[PDB]
Amino acid sequence: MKVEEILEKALELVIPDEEEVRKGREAEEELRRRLDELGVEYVFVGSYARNTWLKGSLEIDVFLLFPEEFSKEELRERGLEIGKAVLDSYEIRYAEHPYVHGVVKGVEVDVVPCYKLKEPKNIKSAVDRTPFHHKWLEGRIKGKENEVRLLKGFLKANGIYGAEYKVRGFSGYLCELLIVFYGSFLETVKNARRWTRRTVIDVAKGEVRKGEEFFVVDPVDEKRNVAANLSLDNLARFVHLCREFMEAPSLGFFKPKHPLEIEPERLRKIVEERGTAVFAVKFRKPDIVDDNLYPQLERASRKIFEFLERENFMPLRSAFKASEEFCYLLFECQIKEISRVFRRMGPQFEDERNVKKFLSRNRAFRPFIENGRWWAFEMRKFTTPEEGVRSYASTHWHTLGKNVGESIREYFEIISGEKLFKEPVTAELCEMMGVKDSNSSSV
RNA sequence: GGCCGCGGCAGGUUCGAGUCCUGCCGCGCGCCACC
Ligand SMILES: Nc1ncnc2c1ncn2[C@@H]1O[C@H](COP(=O)(O)CP(=O)(O)OP(=O)(O)O)[C@@H](O)[C@H]1O
Ligand SMILES: [Mg+2]
Repeated sequence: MKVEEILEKALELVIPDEEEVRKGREAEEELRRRLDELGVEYVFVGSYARNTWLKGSLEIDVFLLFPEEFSKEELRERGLEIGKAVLDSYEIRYAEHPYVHGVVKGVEVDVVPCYKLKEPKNIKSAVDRTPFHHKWLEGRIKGKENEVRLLKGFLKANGIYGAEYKVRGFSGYLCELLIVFYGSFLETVKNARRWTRRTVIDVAKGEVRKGEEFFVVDPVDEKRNVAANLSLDNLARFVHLCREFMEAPSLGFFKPKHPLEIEPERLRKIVEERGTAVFAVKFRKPDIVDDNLYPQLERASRKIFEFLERENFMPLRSAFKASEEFCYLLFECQIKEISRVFRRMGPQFEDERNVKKFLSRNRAFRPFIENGRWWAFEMRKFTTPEEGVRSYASTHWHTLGKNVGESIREYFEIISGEKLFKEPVTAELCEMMGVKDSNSSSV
């Protein structure tokens, strides 16, 4: 359990076994075979072309390079055409930039179209940097392949690996750049401890400077932030892990933790013990790609959260879950119930024109003077968070994100109490409430 | 699809809204995710 003895045992988890590598090379051999027959200009990129892919996470990426003059429509129609021709079984589901996800001799293959650029300054597609990424990295990353795998494994084990909106973490390319800049996994951990939200890491200049935000400058484009989608919270979650790790190294930092089945009874006691209002918004999952869904669940969850605050229900945290058929928006509030009366502010006693208008309004109770101005008692239209959210989600469905809001329009329901705990949201609830010992890394 | 802006224009809430909530339109090949 010394710092180096643990990195040894951890390499056994992040390094692909030779049986998997062989499967990769065989699929690569057949992939090159089919591509050459089509006479298309291509290149192998990604974690496979640099031998930095994690054990069990084998995926081959193949870029097809087309002329610059090609329309975005022409890039798509030709890219997919080649893709489908090369893959055994394929599947086309993307958010913006078209590509073909499929299989070849049993390995994951992605056939991505892009523009054959010279100098990637003002890229035309979103992925035009990826070939230049590989050209820059192949010569510098050599020998350090396992140092990347330790970092990728360290992050993946703590659920902050991936730049996708489902994660808002560290892209696989960002990890490689960090190894080139620090030299080893251990040197990234040591230094990361003293990162701040202002940290700038310009790899191309071998410099660390201060800035407006966290910013890892892309060697290929000095305007591009490689860590653009890394949330501030996930940045923090990473820094915290590094301080903990150096303070007390362990193999558990590389073991993937998984949720535990919590009894609906134990959960009922925890919420009762807290005396909070725990409820969820349930609706049909819109049939869209994850990268459109999660930004919208974030928005919807926030709009309702903000609503609960200004309505004085004092919300603690928000959360959401996406099962296969349904989406859930969870909320916890300190106020299970509020009074119906509240005090609305009136005008100062001086200017009677406004006061006369104010006191003319028919109210159930008599208004009063306080510290020099008039006040009135008025009634709330709802007295619980559940009743409030029912109203907001009903009327303001449209502001909760395009697809989520339209799905909430057609149907939603507020689930509370024991009926909630029987829903696929236990894991999310335990995280939200800070429930202890609802996780394990047992194999 | 989400996000950040420069503008706006109306509508709602209110004694009172450039200031809180909402809708619509313009313009930055604006940024990010899908590799
Ligand atoms: N969000 C992002 N930011 C910067 N570059 C990205 C990126 N997503 C993809 N890329 C580029 O596309 C290449 C491969 O992308 P992916 O296959 O999706 C992850 P990877 O690099 O293969 O690591 P991984 O297989 O361990 O997940 C990367 O080398 C990178 O150059
Ligand atoms: Mg890959």
